[PDB]
Amino acid sequence: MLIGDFSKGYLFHTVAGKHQDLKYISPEIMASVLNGKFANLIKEFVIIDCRYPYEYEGGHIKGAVNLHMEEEVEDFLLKKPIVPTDGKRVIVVFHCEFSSERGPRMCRYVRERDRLGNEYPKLHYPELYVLKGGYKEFFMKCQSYCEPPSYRPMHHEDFKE
Repeated sequence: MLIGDFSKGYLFHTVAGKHQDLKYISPEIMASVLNGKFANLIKEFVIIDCRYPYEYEGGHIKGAVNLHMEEEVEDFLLKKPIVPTDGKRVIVVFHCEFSSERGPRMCRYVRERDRLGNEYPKLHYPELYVLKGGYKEFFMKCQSYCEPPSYRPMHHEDFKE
């Protein structure tokens, strides 16, 4: 279908994901954008890494911004909008650990807040995607696009005994 403001269709190809109401992209598509594939069509490409700052610091997609809390997302994306829209696309990609729950949640959060502060169907961020597989998959497949080229996951409790 079309993007959030119904003015055009999605630029990237999408893969099926858990939440059928959202658009997912694979690490291959993600890597191609980073290779500059759509440089001429995109005004701003925002990659929102929702992981804990410590994970993010240990290795994140190059150019990604760490916005772990809804309040940070509010301040970052939603507080400073508009900019020279110029007819080119503004795209935001969201991901977390394995892009399950926090990623999709933040994505829906940005849309709702955007909707609220606008007259239907205008949006400052009419095109949003969730990176399928999160940073884990992307790292294993596209380590060279990560900064630093490392992966530092959080610890989990082995206590369940």
